[PDB]
Amino acid sequence: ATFEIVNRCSYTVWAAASKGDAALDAGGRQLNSGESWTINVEPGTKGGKIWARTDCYFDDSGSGICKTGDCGGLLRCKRFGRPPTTLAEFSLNQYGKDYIDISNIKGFNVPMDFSPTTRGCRGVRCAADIVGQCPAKLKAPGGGCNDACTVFQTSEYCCTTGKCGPTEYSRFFKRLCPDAFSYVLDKPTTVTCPGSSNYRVTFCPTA
Repeated sequence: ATFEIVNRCSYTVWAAASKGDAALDAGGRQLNSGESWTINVEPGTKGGKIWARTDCYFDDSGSGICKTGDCGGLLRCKRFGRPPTTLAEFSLNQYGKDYIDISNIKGFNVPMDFSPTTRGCRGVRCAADIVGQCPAKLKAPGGGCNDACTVFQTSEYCCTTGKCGPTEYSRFFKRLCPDAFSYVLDKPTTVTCPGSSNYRVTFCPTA
């Protein structure tokens, strides 16, 4: 499947793509404002994620640090990134269907639209000013708005027992972005697309 990753933000981001134990395609790249990066994701990929990283510094070896979404100090990510990270999530060719969603379960750093470029399903978006409105206790100094599990490490926020409800913190994310997961057991906002669809992820879709 082809994913086109587009940075419409006015600032540089470092895109990342991983399935947790491996990079997808090159795994990461710098995207200046307006740049597009096309990657190929193998059919059948389960549990892939795409995210943006902000305020990164990398040397010529591809090693460094980012203030949001850092994946072990690498430009080319092999593992998932450190919160806060708005997440585009997908599992492809699962019994004939693709499944896509956006998630705030690991916080929010950059607004995003995640849409098919082929026919047969709708896209999803979280483009509200979550960072600007973020509750004081969830604000991340490096930038972004953390989720409550990352901050407080309780069974209720992390849903550790498999039983948990919405919270004051999850409802904040849900109020601003109803179409994104706000906690582990949120009513699913997953979109079902035809198997082998292609996609575009746009950072800062309105801004």
